[PDB]
Amino acid sequence: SGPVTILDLLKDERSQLSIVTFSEQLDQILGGGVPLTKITEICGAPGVGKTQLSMQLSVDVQIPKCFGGVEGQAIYIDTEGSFIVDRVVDIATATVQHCQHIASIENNAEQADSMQSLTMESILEGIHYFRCHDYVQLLALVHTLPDFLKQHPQICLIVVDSIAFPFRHHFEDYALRTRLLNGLAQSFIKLAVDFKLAVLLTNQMTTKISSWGHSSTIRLILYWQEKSRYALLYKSPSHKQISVPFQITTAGIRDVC
Ligand SMILES: Nc1ncnc2c1ncn2[C@@H]1O[C@H](COP(=O)(O)OP(=O)(O)O)[C@@H](O)[C@H]1O
Ligand SMILES: [Mg+2]
Repeated sequence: SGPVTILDLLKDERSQLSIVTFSEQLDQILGGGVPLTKITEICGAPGVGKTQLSMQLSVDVQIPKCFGGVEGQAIYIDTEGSFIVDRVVDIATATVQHCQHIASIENNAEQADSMQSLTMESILEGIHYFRCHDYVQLLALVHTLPDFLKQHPQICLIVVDSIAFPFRHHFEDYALRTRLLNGLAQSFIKLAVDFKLAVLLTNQMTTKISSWGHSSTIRLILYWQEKSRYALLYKSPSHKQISVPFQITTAGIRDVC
């Protein structure tokens, strides 16, 4: 066996893991969380929490190994604007607090070493943000990612928030529209596999009232029912459609309890 580098061995180990949501209920229906090497899709109407969950995932991928995490970094591709930097602060801060609790309680002198470096700021530093304003910019950026990711093997998650927004307009040539959309999917599948990371795509079209999606291994639909929030597992390897409750808090995505 070999030659492999120790870096190759670390990436194969990560390959196996999932990125927690901070909702025990979301984690259960996802199989432990958002899986690496796969594309996961979050659908729902405006205000359901696509971006909140995206941001929660971008923070969570950075949780250290000694707290059960992936300990990777994130790319966040924003195609819509109206990004609130202060939300990522709130979320990051609560994830730091949560690990500080485990390190102090149930005591390990290497969790105290990680706490040295796991701050709200180090979490914001580990998220690489790009703004795209149209589909052509988005296509050009994705073409550029193999390079970015060679320079940044820390990257374990790529968010595109949202995939649908730059395709919401009429194309004259419809055959071109699907070509381009089937190509992005294949580009995303390729990255997830060759760079051993999760691709997380946000989408408006599929709501709890509603071709593409074939490439997504998991599709979650986030919606409202009465006065609470729910996530439906709409597509998964098990093929069983379970809805679980969740809430959004200043800390981020949490269980209802
Ligand atoms: N600090 C906060 N505490 C609790 N809920 C929040 C907070 N900030 C935003 N929200 C909730 O998050 C929602 C916005 O979710 P967002 O992820 O932007 O939706 P979208 O699916 O359109 O991306 C708002 O409806 C509000 O209900
Ligand atoms: Mg949003």
